[PDB]
Amino acid sequence: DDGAPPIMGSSVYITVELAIAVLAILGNVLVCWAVWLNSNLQNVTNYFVVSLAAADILVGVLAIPFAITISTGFCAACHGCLFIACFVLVLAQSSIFSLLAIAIDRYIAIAIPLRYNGLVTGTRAAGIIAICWVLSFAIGLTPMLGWNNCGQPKEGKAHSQGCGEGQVACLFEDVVPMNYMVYFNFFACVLVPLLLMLGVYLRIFAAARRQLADLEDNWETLNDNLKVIEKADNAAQVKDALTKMRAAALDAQKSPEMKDFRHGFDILVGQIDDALKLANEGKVKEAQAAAEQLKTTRNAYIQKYLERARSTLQKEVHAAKSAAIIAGLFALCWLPLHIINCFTFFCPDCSHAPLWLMYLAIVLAHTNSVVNPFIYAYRIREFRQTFRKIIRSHVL
Ligand SMILES: CC(C)CCC[C@@H](C)[C@H]1CC[C@H]2[C@@H]3CC=C4C[C@@H](O)CC[C@]4(C)[C@H]3CC[C@]12C
Ligand SMILES: CC(C)CCC[C@@H](C)[C@H]1CC[C@H]2[C@@H]3CC=C4C[C@@H](O)CC[C@]4(C)[C@H]3CC[C@]12C
Ligand SMILES: CC(C)CCC[C@@H](C)[C@H]1CC[C@H]2[C@@H]3CC=C4C[C@@H](O)CC[C@]4(C)[C@H]3CC[C@]12C
Ligand SMILES: CCCCC#Cc1nc(N)c2nc(-c3cccs3)n([C@@H]3OC[C@@H](O)[C@H]3O)c2n1
Ligand SMILES: CCCCCCCC/C=C\CCCCCCCC(=O)OC[C@H](O)CO
Ligand SMILES: CCCCCCCC/C=C\CCCCCCCC(=O)OC[C@H](O)CO
Ligand SMILES: CCCCCCCC/C=C\CCCCCCCC(=O)OC[C@H](O)CO
Ligand SMILES: CCCCCCCC/C=C\CCCCCCCC(=O)OC[C@H](O)CO
Ligand SMILES: CCCCCCCC/C=C\CCCCCCCC(=O)O
Ligand SMILES: CCCCCCCC/C=C\CCCCCCCC(=O)O
Ligand SMILES: CCCCCCCC/C=C\CCCCCCCC(=O)O
Ligand SMILES: CCCCCCCC/C=C\CCCCCCCC(=O)O
Ligand code: NA
Repeated sequence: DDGAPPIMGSSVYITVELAIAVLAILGNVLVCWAVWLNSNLQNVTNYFVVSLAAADILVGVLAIPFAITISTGFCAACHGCLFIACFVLVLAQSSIFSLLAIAIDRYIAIAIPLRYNGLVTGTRAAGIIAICWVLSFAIGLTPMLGWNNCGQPKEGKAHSQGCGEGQVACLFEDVVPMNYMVYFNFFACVLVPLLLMLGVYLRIFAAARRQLADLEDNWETLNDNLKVIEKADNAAQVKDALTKMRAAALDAQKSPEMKDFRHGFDILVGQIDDALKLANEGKVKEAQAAAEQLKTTRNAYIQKYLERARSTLQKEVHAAKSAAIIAGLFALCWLPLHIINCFTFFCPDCSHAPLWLMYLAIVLAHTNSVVNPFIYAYRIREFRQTFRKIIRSHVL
C-alpha cells in the first residue's frame, strides 16, 4: 500500500460519472420533449434522433450506474456481472444503427428527392427502429450466449475478495473476452459501420456539389445562348441556340410558389417555341425580338427558381454536416477506449493502460451522451427555438 486509498480515486470517477448521467438525461429528455411537442420537428430523420436520444437517456439511467458498479469489483454471479458489463454495448450499437439510418436518410433525400416521401415514411421508420433495437440487444449481449470468460474464472482474485461459490470479482476485462471486444465489437460492429457512414456522407456532399454546379450551368447556358441569339447573323444561328435552350428548359422542368414556377416554365417554353417558329420561317429579326422577351420571364421567374433551388440544396448540405458532426463526435468519444482495448489485446508485452487512463477513457465515452442536444441547439434553428419555449415555459 504505497498508492492512495482506492476510494479516493473512485470518488472522483464516480462523481464525474454521476454528473455526466444527470446531464445526459436532462439534455436528451429535452430532445424527446421537443420532437413530441413541435410538429415541424416530426419527420423520419428526427425519429432516429429520438431513438438516439433514448439510447443516451439509458446511458445515464442504466449504463453509468452499471459502470460505477463494475468499478468496485464486487462479488457477483459471473453471468450477472456479464450482463451489466455488456449492456452499454447494446446502447452503443443502437446509436450506430441510428447514426447509419440518419446518413442513409439524408442520402435518399438528396439523391432521389422526388420519390423520398413515398419511399421513406414514418411507419417504415418506426419498424426499422424496432428491428435495430432487437439487433442491438443480440449484438451487444452476444457474450451472454457463450462467448465469455465465465468458464475460466480468476479464482485467486475471487478468493482474495471473499466471493462465494459461482461468483467472481466483477470486472469488465475479466468476463468480457478481448477478442470479442476488438474483432467483433470494434472492427465488425463499430469501425465498419462508421466507415460506411463516411462513404455515405462523401456521396451526399459529392451529390450536392454536382447538383449545385449543374444548376449554375443551366443558368449560364440560358444567358449564353441569349447572347448568341442577340449577336446572330442569320436565322439558322438563332434556331441552333433556341433548340439548345428548349431542351434545357424542359430539362429544368423536372404550393403557391410552386404554382408560379410551373407558370414560369410554361411561359419560357412557349416563348422559345414562338421564337423557334419565327426562326424556321427565316424571320431573323422577328425571332430575335421574340427571344428578348425571355429576359422578362428570366427576371420574374427563372432567377427566383434558381435561388430557391440553391437555397434548398444549401440547407441540405447544412443538415448533412450537422448529422456528420454527430457521427464524428461518436467516433471521437469512443475511439480512445477502443484503441486502449487494441493495445491490451495486440501488445501483450505492453503494460496495461493505467487505471486513471481507463477512468478518463470511460468518462469520455459516456460524455458522448451529453453532446448531441448541444449540436441540435447550435445548428438547427427549429430545435433551438423549441428548446427555448420549453425552458422559458416550464423550467423558468
Ligand atoms: C428495466 C430496469 C428498470 C430494470 C433494471 C434491472 C437491473 C438493475 C437488474 C436486472 C438483472 C440484475 C442482475 C442480475 C444478476 C446479478 C448477479 C448477482 O450476483 C449480483 C447482481 C446482478 C449483477 C444483478 C444486478 C441488477 C440487475 C442488472
Ligand atoms: C484522436 C483520438 C481518438 C486518438 C486517441 C489515441 C489514444 C487513445 C492513444 C494515443 C497514445 C496511446 C498510448 C500510447 C502508449 C501506451 C503505453 C502502453 O504500455 C499502454 C497503452 C498506451 C497507454 C496507449 C493507450 C492509447 C493512447 C493513449
Ligand atoms: C481510422 C481509424 C480511426 C481507425 C483506428 C485504427 C486503429 C485500429 C489503430 C490505430 C493505432 C493502432 C495501434 C498502434 C500500435 C499498436 C502496438 C502494436 O504492438 C500492436 C498493434 C497496435 C495496438 C495498433 C492496433 C491498431 C490501432 C489501434
Ligand atoms: C478500470 C475502470 C473501471 C472498471 C472498468 C472497465 C472497462 N474496461 C474496458 N476495457 C472497457 N471497454 C469498454 C467498452 C465498451 C464498448 C466499447 S469499449 N468498457 C465500457 O465502455 C464504457 C463503460 O460503459 C465501460 O463499462 C470498458 N470498461
Ligand atoms: C466533448 C468531448 C468531452 C469533453 C469533456 C472532457 C472529457 C472528460 C470529461 C470530464 C473531465 C475528466 C474528469 C476526469 C475523471 C477521471 C479521472 C479520475 O477518475 O481520476 C482518477 C484518480 O485521479 C486516480 O485514480
Ligand atoms: C436523478 C436524481 C439523482 C439520483 C442519483 C444521486 C443519488 C446517488 C448518490 C450517490 C451514489 C454513490 C454511489 C455509491 C458507490 C460507492 C462505491 C465505492 O465508494 O466503493 C468503491 C470501491 O469500494 C473501491 O473501489
Ligand atoms: C419503464 C420500465 C419498463 C422497462 C421494461 C422492462 C421489461 C423487462 C423485461 C424482461 C427483463 C428480463 C431480465 C433480463 C435481465 C436479467 C439477465 C439475467 O437473467 O442474467 C442474470 C443471471 O440470472 C445471472 O445468474
Ligand atoms: C425493443 C426492445 C428490444 C428488446 C428485445 C430483446 C432481444 C434480446 C435478443 C437477444 C439477447 C439474448 C441474450 C441471451 C440472454 C441470456 C440471459 C441469461 O439468462 O443467461 C444467464 C444465465 O441464465 C446464467 O447462466
Ligand atoms: C417487453 C417488450 C415490449 C416493449 C414495448 C416496446 C417498448 C416501448 C418503448 C418506448 C415507447 C415510446 C415509443 C415512441 C412513442 C412515439 C409516439 C407516436 O408514435 O406517436
Ligand atoms: C428508473 C430505472 C432505475 C434502474 C435502476 C438501476 C440502478 C442500479 C444499478 C446497478 C445495480 C447495482 C447492483 C450491485 C449488486 C451488489 C450486491 C452484492 O453486494 O453482492
Ligand atoms: C434514475 C437513476 C437510476 C438509479 C441509479 C441510482 C444511483 C446509484 C449509482 C450507482 C450504484 C452503485 C451501487 C454499488 C454497487 C455494489 C458495490 C458493492 O457491492 O460493494
Ligand atoms: C463532466 C461533464 C462533461 C460535460 C461535457 C461537455 C458537454 C458539452 C456539449 C457539447 C459541446 C459541443 C457544443 C458545440 C457544438 C456546436 C455545433 C456547431 O456549430 O458546429
Ligand atoms: Na449514444
